[PDB]
Amino acid sequence: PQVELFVKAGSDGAKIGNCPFSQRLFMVLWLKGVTFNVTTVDTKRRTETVQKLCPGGQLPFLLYGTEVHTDTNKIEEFLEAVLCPPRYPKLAALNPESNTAGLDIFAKFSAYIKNSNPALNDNLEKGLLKALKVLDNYLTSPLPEEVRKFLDGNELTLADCNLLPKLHIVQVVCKKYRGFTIPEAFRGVHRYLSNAYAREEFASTCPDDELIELAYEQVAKAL
Repeated sequence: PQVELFVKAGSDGAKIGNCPFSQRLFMVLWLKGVTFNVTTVDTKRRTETVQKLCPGGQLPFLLYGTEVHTDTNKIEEFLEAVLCPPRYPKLAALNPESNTAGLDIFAKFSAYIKNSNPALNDNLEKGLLKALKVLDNYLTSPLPEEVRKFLDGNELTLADCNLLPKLHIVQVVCKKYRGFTIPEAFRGVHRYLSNAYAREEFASTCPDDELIELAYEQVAKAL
């Protein structure tokens, strides 16, 4: 059953654009081991064929055989279910908590980078740091095997596929527009990212820095 993921086209209208939802799904298909294609979509020049497949224009979406699936949480719940052992690994996390550690980081990041207000900047900065801190604590707090590279153990899971693309954007945009870096004293967070960038599943599905940045340029205002 041919699998095809349709994603955000970058600036030239051809290559892979900035979007943590497309990367997340790219990462899952990769981890699933299935054969699949990725097809970029310029939303300001949509092909005839895409309007037929996906009238609503939602992106990303998944052509599974003849079925169209929209909404990133659904597309992933669908893949995890239908691409399943023995032929394909189960990717879901075993600890419910892996699925929520850090979930708040992105929202605090967005609030922080969109803010033009100099007076609020230290609250927002500090908000982001505490959220990173909670993640750092979940990452160093031993999981129910004890006598670890990623959120839920030593294998990449759905939880990482969701969190990693968002973390990447956070790092890359905060560096560029705010001179902000994740403190080195979050060792748990920094081994996690070192381990993540060492895996091609994550490394190879990252949009280039220059694309991540360009996309947040209108939004990210100086103080």
